[PDB]
Amino acid sequence: HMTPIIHLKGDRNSLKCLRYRLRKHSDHYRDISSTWHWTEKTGILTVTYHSETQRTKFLNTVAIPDSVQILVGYMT
Amino acid sequence: MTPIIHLKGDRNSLKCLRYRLRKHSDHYRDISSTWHWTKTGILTVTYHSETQRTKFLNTVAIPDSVQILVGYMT
DNA sequence: CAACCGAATTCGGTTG
DNA sequence: CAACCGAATTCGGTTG
Repeated sequence: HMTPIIHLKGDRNSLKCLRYRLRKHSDHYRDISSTWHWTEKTGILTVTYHSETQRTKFLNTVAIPDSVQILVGYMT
Repeated sequence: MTPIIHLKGDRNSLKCLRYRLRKHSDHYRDISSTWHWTKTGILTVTYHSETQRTKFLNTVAIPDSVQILVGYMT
């Protein structure tokens, strides 16, 4: 139960519009979260993956705006 | 990873729960907004420590309509 | 890549 | 514990 993920951080509307784009080819990830945040003016997009291979591909072929920050990690 | 808990349930139900959780914020690090994966909602609660999370679970009141899930993240 | 559109959703806070 | 309330935010899709 160690899921590979990444956290995309940046403007809330920006992350939302990005999600829209990431979801055009939903085969490169398991699922994407709604645009959330901690209760900070920035938002957060959570993306999970079925495997290191799937996540690895995503990071090699998916364009993330320089405005968005990328954080690689895991959850349970 | 950081010790956390995911609280699943009605989204408005969760929002109101977070409001309440803030009354005893001495036993948790931070609480997230009400989110979901793209009818039910999710609240993510992080903790300063493993023991802090335990004291939270045994002190805070979680609605039977809200599933509690222990885990780690980031 | 994100500012923008109208609408549905979520927010803190209240009330019962 | 959450239906409710007024008000702010977030949403999917569009557009430049």
